[PDB]
Amino acid sequence: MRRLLLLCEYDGTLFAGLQRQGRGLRTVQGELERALPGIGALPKAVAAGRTDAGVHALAMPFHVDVESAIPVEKVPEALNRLLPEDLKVVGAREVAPDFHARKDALWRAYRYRILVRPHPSPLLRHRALWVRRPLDLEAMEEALSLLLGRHNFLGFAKEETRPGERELLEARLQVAEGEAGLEVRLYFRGKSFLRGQVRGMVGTLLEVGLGKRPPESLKAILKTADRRLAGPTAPAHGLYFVEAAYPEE
Amino acid sequence: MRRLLLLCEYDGTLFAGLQRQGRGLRTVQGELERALPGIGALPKAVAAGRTDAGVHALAMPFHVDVESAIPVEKVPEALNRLLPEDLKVVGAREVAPDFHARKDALWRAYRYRILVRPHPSPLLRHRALWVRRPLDLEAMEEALSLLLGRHNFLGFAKEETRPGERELLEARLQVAEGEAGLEVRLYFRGKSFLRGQVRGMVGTLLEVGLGKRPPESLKAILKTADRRLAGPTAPAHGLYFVEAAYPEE
Repeated sequence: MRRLLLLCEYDGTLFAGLQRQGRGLRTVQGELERALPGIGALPKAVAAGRTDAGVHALAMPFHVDVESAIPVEKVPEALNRLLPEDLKVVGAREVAPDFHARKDALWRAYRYRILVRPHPSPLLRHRALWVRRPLDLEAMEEALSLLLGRHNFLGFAKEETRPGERELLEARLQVAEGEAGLEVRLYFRGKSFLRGQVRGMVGTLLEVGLGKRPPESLKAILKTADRRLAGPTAPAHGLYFVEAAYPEE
Repeated sequence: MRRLLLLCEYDGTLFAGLQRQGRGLRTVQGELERALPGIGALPKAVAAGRTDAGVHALAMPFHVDVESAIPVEKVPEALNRLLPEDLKVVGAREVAPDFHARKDALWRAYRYRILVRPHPSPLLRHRALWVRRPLDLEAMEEALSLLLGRHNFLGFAKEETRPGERELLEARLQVAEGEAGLEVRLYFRGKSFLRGQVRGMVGTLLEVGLGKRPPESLKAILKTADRRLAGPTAPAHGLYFVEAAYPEE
């Protein structure tokens, strides 16, 4: 009837992930679908992607179909009265009846935040990875550059097996000296990502930043695509799905 | 026996306040004193100030007495293994056995965060005051200016019995366009503050920013020290105790 693109922000700490999983488990998709009826929409939400348990989102897109006559500009506010405090709709747009949040996406962007300081931070404990040791940003930037472009990224995926060639469009490191302390931010942009990939890339880069054979080691993992050569997956609370882009119309 | 000056950071949302309040409530003092014996210290902590339920601190000073031989360098880590996830020591320094965190403070600084944006922010729901309507930033600065200097701030106070005269050294607005929206930070620094004073000044300022008689109306509040004229107290989650300064002696 009317199909809308909903942008959602969520604190993923108290969710078992985005995808609805059954057996009572609390999920982002589950909670958005639980509230769609309240606005005259079918209880079905198709997401642009999938976030693991604990990972956050700034503007995760979902398309939904509303039977009702609610004006678009009224949808966020209305769904927000119904949604829990850790998941809110921060935008809505009328799209083509044809629109598909997952398939029509040009690209997806993620951001990982590391907070470098002598002591843990109660204020940012679920928002950034606390790292006590000094970090070698130069070694990290040289490894980051190895990841750019067309590669088989399976060496960084998780329970992933599937056709692994992806093309990383962007992989940059930013240091922003916040008050809660100094932060190192890793940004990644690509059409799509393997499941677990970003957290995978981040854990090995972190190893680079401390001590772990130089950026050089990342060429083997990209070449062979052998998971046992990467480092451990970075914790979920420092990861954020930033946004997805779609072609005009 | 040594007297140490501890600096603590805490997420105030799951605390009834800083000082003990009985009634079996969880407070910052309670939890710190709970941990202190694991370091061979007397289970007593005196803070530089007070924070209501929900308000935060980046560096709240506390003085404690340690009996053990523990090196100053090691107490933040030792206390942190024992403390809850929402409260940690981020600094420790030996001082005079005669040092008083509250009485010897030259000044205290506070910061309040307002985030102006169309929709709520689940990620910053316990860190900034969400405000939808734009803020007359001009009026707020005019009002802020009327607050600087020596006055009887009891009109901004709540349940205080001390002498109302204080000297507000700094009172400034800082706006930054940010990723989560427009960040409006209010900063205050004075020798000391009355109970509820900072939240009352912030609450009256929000009214100005939104539509409270002009900034002028704060004159009446300072002259008469009548709290009946002040605005509602500001929600706690946007307030942060930043730091305190002591004399080098």
